[PDB]
Amino acid sequence: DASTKKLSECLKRIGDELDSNMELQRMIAAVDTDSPREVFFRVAADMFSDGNFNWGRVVALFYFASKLVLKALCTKVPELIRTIMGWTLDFLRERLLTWQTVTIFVAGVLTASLTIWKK
Amino acid sequence: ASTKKLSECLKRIGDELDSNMELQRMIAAVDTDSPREVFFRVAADMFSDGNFNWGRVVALFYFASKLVLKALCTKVPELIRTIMGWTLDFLRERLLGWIQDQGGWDGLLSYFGTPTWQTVTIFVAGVLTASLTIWKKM
Amino acid sequence: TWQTVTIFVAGVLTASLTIWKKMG
Amino acid sequence: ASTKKLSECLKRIGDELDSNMELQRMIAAVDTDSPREVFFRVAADMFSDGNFNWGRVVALFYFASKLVLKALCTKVPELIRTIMGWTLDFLRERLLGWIQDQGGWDGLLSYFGTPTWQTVTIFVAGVLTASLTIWKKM
Amino acid sequence: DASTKKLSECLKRIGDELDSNMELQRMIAAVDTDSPREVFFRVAADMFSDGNFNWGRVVALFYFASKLVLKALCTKVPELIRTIMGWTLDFLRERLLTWQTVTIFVAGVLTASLTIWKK
Amino acid sequence: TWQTVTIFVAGVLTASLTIWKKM
Amino acid sequence: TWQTVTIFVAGVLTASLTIWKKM
Amino acid sequence: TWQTVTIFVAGVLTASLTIWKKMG
Repeated sequence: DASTKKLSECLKRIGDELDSNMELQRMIAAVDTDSPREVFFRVAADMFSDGNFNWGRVVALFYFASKLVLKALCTKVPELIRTIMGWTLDFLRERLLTWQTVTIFVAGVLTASLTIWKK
Repeated sequence: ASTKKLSECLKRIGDELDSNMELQRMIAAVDTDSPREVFFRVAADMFSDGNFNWGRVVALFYFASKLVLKALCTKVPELIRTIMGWTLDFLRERLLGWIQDQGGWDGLLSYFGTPTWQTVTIFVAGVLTASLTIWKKM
Repeated sequence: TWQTVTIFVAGVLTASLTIWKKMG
Repeated sequence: ASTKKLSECLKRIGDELDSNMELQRMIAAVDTDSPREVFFRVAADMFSDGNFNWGRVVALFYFASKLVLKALCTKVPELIRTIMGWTLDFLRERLLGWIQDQGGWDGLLSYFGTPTWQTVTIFVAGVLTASLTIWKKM
Repeated sequence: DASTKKLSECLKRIGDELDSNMELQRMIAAVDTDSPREVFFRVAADMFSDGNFNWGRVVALFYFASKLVLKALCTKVPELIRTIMGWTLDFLRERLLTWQTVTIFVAGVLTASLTIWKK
Repeated sequence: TWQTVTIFVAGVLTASLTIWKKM
Repeated sequence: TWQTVTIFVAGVLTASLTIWKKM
Repeated sequence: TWQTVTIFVAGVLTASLTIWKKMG
């Protein structure tokens, strides 16, 4: 209980402190112009050059990568959606290859709809 | 140099985290029998104000990781052991299969002409065995 | 094939009437 | 009959949920400006005892769904609108593309011999237009 | 605040009540002998035969399906793992087709390891 | 099962229209 | 970048052994 | 190709020494 609360506070301090580090933020803002993957690996190599593996070091890398993926996704929603849809559709085509009667019924339904819409 | 700067910043941030020994005394004081409960209660208090900083999420990830390792250390759970055993055995089956179909270690690197080669692979192996099989024991 | 035409016309009827209800 | 039994049970369970009007007055009283804050605070209280029943998770799913619909109803957010618009436009592009490559509605169902055909597709369309274009207006 | 708490309690009542419904539980236990997908769709058709769509009805179906997937996964971990691994590997093979030097180094490393292990 | 199919398709259609109008 | 590669492979190897021994 | 043999031997050395440290 009390210990739980204490831990809660300590961890909150840490998170709030990483996300409100102003200068790291300026760095992160221009972390890389249109080439994030390479920058991430460069930073990774830089930090683990000492040879001292640490879970703490892993967490920071995780944080940086999340930010990168976030900004990229927000800016590439068209691309993302398009590509996902394409994958799904291609699979369906090849793989999808009483059934017949249901197909006929659905066809009729769709036909009527488009006609009414054009009208 | 900008990459250098960022890297130093990040490493300072992480190492402060792993050297915070108060935090380690608090991760190592939790009951072993009920870790999932404690994890879920901590997350609840952490997101009470509703604020959802991603830095907060990473702290929870750190807590969860440490808890898992402590528990897995005393006892690899039975199904974990099984799943792990099976995955290791599946890897032995596919990998050894091809590695045993392309030829073997020596047959593998023959793609690039000139060493690496069998003569070398066999010499190195012999040396290792010669040194490991007898010298170490005696 | 009267059966199949019937099924298709049923689909058309279905659609038309559904749309009618929704618009009304 | 066992399937029948199960189905009745499930439907009673769900309809009691949608007819619980106290619950609906409480989902419709939340501030529209801060939905995620209230959602995250409710989940926190719900999982305070640590108990993680899957029935509890489904209730949260119900709460989240209702909240989303209320908000989306007043205003389809701009990026939602864009994403939706784009997905609709992508579907128009691929679907119309093939549906316009295999031939069209009539060309589509020709896979199965005997009606459905084109003469029928054109007669039905004409009837629809004839009835919709003029009769409805006048 | 208070309203939040009230909602919390109401929703808890519901969940605890669905999961502790003893007879539904017996039903769910033998819901189906080795053929869950078909039973799920049968139940779906049964419930939505009235024509009254309701989000509440959807939630119950979701609950049933979760239980089904749960029991199946627990009982088919070997199969699951194997198939996932297979997919991943097949993709890697075809797709994976200085690089060379790193490959040589890793090869050397692996060779030594197996030898030491056999020893 | 014809009752089932009809019901399902009609539902999809109604859902489509509602969302479209909301947009 | 040779320092990088060596470090990385060695790490993987050490991790493997630790888990194996724990098992 | 002496270079490549050298790289391979370096890998072998690496592995051997790593395992040695871990066992010791």
